Amino acid sequence: NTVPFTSAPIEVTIGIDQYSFNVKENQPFHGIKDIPIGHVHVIHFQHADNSSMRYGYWFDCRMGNFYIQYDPKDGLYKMMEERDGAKFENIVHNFKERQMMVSYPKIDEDDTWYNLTEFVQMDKIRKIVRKDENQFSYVDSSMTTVQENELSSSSSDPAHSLNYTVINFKSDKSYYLNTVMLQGIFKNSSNYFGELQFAFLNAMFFGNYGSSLQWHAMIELICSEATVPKHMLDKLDEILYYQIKTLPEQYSDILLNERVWNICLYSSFQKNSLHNTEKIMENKYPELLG
Repeated sequence: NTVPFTSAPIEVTIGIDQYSFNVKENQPFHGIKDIPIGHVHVIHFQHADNSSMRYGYWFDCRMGNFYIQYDPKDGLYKMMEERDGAKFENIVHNFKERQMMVSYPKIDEDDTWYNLTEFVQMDKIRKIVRKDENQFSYVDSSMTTVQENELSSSSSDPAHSLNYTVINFKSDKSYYLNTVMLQGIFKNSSNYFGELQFAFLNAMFFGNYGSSLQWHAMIELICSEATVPKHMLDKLDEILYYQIKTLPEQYSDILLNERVWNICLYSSFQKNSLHNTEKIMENKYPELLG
């Protein structure tokens, strides 16, 4: 499929999924062509002025035709759905502006993006990023989570808050909550893997700190188990492998937690349960062992 751009009036680093590039202010650009038919994609933006806040839009080309048009009032590149299909294809399939588009690289033998978004689906994202008026979902670098807001004395609306699954580790009520999740996860853990990956992606690309904590809280949820089903670990280890594989070679004190990782070493000591994960960890990060 194809996600066209109305214009590029402001210099901004325009990216799609893992890949990213930068457009110039007042530079001829009409969109991104030859987008691979996937299940979940994300297109982000990063202004040259502000190199801290990154905003993007999770979407799926299969459930509608989407384009990008700049808004002078908000000063942000907005995604909008084109309901009139006949008008959309006439804009896209026109010959003159298809040369102003950038072609999505043929993934070929590489399977990077799929291994990171294998369990991530839009109907799940819609339940995390609260919005129903649109088929896409706006996620910002500065966005807080529901758990993060209730922790703070201040408060934020659930719409602008990342409604991740709140996980607690203490020590009356709410103690039986964790054991019910673990049992539920042990069969048909799509929501878990999906949320794990999605929380990782927001933390990695957008730099969402709350998403970084959530990712660690979900890793800690399983790594705190001495005995967990093998079918779970074989997939988890693989999932955690490709995630660590995209992390920068230099030790990132903020993005990954040392305290949490040390308890995974204790958990995975029977196979080891996280064989492939530990392998790339010791090759990329020569830090002390647990």
